[PDB]
Amino acid sequence: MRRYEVNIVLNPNLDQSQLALEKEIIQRAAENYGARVEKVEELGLRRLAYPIAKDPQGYFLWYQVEMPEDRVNDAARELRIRDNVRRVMVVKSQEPFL
Repeated sequence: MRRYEVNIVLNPNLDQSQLALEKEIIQRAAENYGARVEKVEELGLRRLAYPIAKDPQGYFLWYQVEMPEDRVNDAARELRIRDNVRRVMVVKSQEPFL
């Protein structure tokens, strides 16, 4: 098993209600690949390094998880193709939250 930090950028035009639903779905999708979600955090609106879908902004979500390294890529794929997800970045944890 390995601990990873999952950075998700969502459509900045969603409202509180829709964000909550995407946030839940994403968590259930992750758990579906054998991941245990240790922490979730909504970072909010940020200015992207570069526009995605003609949008220079994005709503950032963050997850800390532990899961089989073998299923990570598959999970990233399913996430990358969701309509409201603009960017997915998975990195090995360096200083995990307690």
